[PDB]
Amino acid sequence: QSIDQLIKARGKVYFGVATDQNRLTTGKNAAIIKADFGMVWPEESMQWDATEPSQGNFNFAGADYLVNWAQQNGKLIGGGMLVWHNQLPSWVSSITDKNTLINVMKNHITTLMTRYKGKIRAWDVVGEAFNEDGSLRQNVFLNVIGEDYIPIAFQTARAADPNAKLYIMDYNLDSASYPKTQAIVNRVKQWRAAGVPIDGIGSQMHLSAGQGAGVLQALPLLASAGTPEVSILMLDVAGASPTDYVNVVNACLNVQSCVGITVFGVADPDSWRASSTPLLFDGNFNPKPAYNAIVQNLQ
Ligand SMILES: O=[N+]([O-])c1ccc2nn[nH]c2c1
Repeated sequence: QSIDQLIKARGKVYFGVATDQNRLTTGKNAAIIKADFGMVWPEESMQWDATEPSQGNFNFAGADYLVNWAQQNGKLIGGGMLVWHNQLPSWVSSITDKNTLINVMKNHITTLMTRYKGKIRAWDVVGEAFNEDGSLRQNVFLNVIGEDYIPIAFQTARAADPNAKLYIMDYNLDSASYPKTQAIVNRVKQWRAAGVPIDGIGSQMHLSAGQGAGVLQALPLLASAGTPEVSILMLDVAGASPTDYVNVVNACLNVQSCVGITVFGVADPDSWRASSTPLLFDGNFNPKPAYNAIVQNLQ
């Protein structure tokens, strides 16, 4: 049974998965995604280094493959990450003046988003912008541009494709008592009051065993920022306990603005922490207890 179809039957938009050309051409990834997931995200093919390895010199080989594959197979598409400190070429991080970095950032956002205008459900515009204590992370954008990089990024994104849901996302937002969770909510409320078009908060959810329960109160906290949507992204869970996965699903079901859940890959061996068996399919591409528990929970 398809957890995407089942979550849609509960009124959500999708159950999604991160993938890319290199996954889709091998193993059983394509077959599983066709059957069981309703949205795909590019693991790497829309990151900054993949799409703009030198200034103004873009490439969309991997991104085009995924977008066209999704269209061929009736899947929704998310894109990202437009602005964050990971997967950032040295030519960007070496910029030390505000206006150059603004222009480079705007050009990057606009070029990526306009290529697939109208076809992308959501873009992760800004990622991992917060420190653990809730202050803003001093990535190159914050240090060189200042706080206005986040307003600028979202306003540029809205102009490039007004149909796309624009997301800020971060990790370690899995407890309502954690300062980072409280800080992103306070800052997003104030940014939206300032007119920044932040449509969504995405929770980049890398759980250790037992942390699913905390999401029950963390996700409603994130939703109190007043964004139209929240989502769970890059989900994986050390040990893949049915309990942890079911708690995460229940949290999204309980939050009316939660549109869906994306897991960070199909099969355990391909995970960045494969040996913690943190995904929903095992090394034989067979559904794991956690998958079956999600099915039963959604039925
Ligand atoms: O949710 N995701 O699995 C996911 C994967 C890659 C991304 N790059 N930007 N945002 C992303 C989300």
